[PDB]
Amino acid sequence: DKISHKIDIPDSAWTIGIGEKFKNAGHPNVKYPMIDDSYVQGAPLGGFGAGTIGRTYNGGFSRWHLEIGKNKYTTVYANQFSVFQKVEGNKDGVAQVLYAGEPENGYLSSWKWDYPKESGMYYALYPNSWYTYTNKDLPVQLAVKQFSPIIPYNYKETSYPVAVFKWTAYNPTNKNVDVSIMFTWQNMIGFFGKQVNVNSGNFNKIIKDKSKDSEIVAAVMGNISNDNEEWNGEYSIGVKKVPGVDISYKAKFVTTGDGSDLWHEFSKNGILDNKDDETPTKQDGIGSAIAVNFKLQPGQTIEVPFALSWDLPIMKFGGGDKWYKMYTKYFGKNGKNSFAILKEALNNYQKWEKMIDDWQKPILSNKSKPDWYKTALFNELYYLADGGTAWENGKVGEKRTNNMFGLLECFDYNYYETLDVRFYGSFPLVMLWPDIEKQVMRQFADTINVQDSSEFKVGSNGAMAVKKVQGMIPHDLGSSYALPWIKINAYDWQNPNIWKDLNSKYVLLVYRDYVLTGKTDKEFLKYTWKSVKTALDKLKEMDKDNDGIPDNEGIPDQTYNTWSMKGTSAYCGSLWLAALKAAQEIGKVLKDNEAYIKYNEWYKIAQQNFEKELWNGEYYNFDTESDHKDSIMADQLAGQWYADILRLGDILPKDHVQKALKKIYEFNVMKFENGKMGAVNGMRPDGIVDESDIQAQEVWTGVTYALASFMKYRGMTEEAYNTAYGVYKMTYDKSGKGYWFRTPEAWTKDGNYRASMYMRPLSIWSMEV
Ligand SMILES: O=[N+]([O-])c1ccc(O[C@@H]2O[C@H](CO)[C@@H](O)[C@H](O)[C@H]2F)c([N+](=O)[O-])c1
Ligand SMILES: O=[N+]([O-])c1ccc(O[C@@H]2O[C@H](CO)[C@@H](O)[C@H](O)[C@H]2F)c([N+](=O)[O-])c1
Ligand SMILES: [Ca+2]
Repeated sequence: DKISHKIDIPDSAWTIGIGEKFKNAGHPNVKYPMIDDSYVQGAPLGGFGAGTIGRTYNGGFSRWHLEIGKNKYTTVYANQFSVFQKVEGNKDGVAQVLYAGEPENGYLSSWKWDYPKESGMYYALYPNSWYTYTNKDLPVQLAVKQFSPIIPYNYKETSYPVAVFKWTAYNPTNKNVDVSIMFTWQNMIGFFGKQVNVNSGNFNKIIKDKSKDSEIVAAVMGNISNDNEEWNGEYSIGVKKVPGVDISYKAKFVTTGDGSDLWHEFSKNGILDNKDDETPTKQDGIGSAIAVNFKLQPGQTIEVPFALSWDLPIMKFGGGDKWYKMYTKYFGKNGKNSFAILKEALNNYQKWEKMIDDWQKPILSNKSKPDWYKTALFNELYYLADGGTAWENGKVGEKRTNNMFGLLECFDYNYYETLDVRFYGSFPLVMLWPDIEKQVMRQFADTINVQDSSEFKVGSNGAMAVKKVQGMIPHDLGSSYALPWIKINAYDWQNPNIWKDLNSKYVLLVYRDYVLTGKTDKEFLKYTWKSVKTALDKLKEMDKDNDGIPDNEGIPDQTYNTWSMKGTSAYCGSLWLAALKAAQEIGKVLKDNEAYIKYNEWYKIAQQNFEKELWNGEYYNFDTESDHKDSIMADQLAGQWYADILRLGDILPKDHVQKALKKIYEFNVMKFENGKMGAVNGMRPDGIVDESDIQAQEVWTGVTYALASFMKYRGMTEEAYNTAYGVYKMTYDKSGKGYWFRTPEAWTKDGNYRASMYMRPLSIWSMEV
């Protein structure tokens, strides 16, 4: 490896060998069908709300999130980079697709597949990833840096459906070598959203944009239809000329054939035919190719940028609604703008690289933090783009000031903005994209007094319930299978209108968003204040026994949706206490004296009773009425965790909080698989895991990262990082279970998982507060 020195990969990048087999991989541990796309994954490309594309460490474009809200894992084999090399003096060169695999059927059989093992590495530090190619049959060593411009405090480039591929080529040998790099791409119009004739009308055109000191050559892969539908739009690939390189292209090769129309050209001398052909296809799949060819002298380096864009302006959800995607604000809505997007990327990628470096640098440069922590911190952010992210710029045929936003819980449970989970998962948004965060919270505020008396069948018990009760915060803002932002509470397995954590978490999120954006946004507090008061007042009505605390009902009525709490729980009770303290503080800011007094009174009573009912001398009991009420819950003091972040002070005594956290580390971490796998949710006082429900026996990745942040704030530095390390290890390390770029909600002691690609572990960003 002589190419790594010519590029700048951070030491904290996650690494794996190209073509590496992973032996230890985990699988779903539930009885029902669950997504398992394997460990062959990578950092995604694509902006927020753009649709994303997962290019794996093997080189394939395989995890397709272009249909917003859907996860489709299939390798589109025509989508590749390939290389040709010929040493000056040899009669023949060699050509190789840079993919560690081959197609399953006979399409593209002419291409040179099966990039060999032990011949290159993949690196990732989201939003960047890299591949290096160090192959005994490729005298010129190559690397590529690939990324999309995901930039904190930037709502423009961050939305773009674009990727850059910045290639570096170096000749360490003593002979001249002719080199070509070729990008192939299938015209994927009709890959989704088209019910018949999936390739019909697809056609490819070549754009040559020549001006002074700029030449861009691109293929635009579109359809003859000017219809405005979810399926229609354009893909583009292309390259920017640099000194010493020539560009060639092929506008149309058949992807549903043996590929030799293209490959006979590329494998000869790495130069394509420059054949334009705008003939639309009927049944055949078609694709385009863009190549560069150059001669490298001994010791010479060259850099050349390629790019990929996709202009698919309309997202459709299963309930029938069609919306424009965010990026259309910047490029238009007609679906004929892929070249414009590509050109912007090819002309500005160096600036974008520096913007990414500028935001990553303060963390990367902090030599007090271990590299493993940085690996997880940055790479967990993959989910902000890969979580079915929806970000609208108008309903098709409808303009508003704001752009509604939603992130999925996960794909197995297809619910946008599950608030009980976003309590943990939304940290990166408040810290790095606060205008999105505040928009989402205003969406929730607007739902508070919505009443929908239509009934639904509650899946767990068969009872009928009102869809949405006035004064109750919704569990979620809909499903991609139905009507995001329009039909809320798509979750129907239980009734969200009786949950005991939604209303408190809502208030805590509101106050969090004020505090972590500088305690200056009074307008945000004003917008949300009525909903905050309503939320707390409604929750107070669920106190059955007049102890001042809402009662859990002995069935699941909070985020641990199969683990029943009864009476006063540490979890919901502590959240309630913190939410009351937050509302007091908002009351002071807004000069609402009567609210301040009321919530102060409720707080003092509830605090006294919480302590009496639950403090046992060592920790806070799980609850007051369950069979295993004395279990040690990892998340028992979630309200105090948020109170620390919100600078609300001690809601419980410092000594008792310290004792409880030490107990949790000693038991839930250190007595669970030697503290190498995170914090198990429930442990009995005898040091055996609580077996009352599956969720008690699970480590929740997002709960564990949040607990690590709580320990860190309380000065338990070693315990904090040791706790978080188990989650990092399981996700990323060779000794783990292979969950990189698909961090699950949970695993059990065997390492097997539930719900890959999960919102909650974004909570690792609470460790940066
Ligand atoms: O000059 N050539 O080497 C060559 C070879 C195959 C060619 O055509 C190829 O034929 C294969 C066998 O029917 C099909 O599977 C491919 O789809 C087609 F590209 C072409 N061509 O039509 O461009 C040229
Ligand atoms: O998920 N959301 O973004 C969202 C927002 C407002 C929503 O609700 C809307 O709220 C407005 C302001 O409170 C009211 O004027 C409308 O009557 C109501 F439809 C809903 N919803 O009714 O399901 C959902
Ligand atoms: Ca009570």
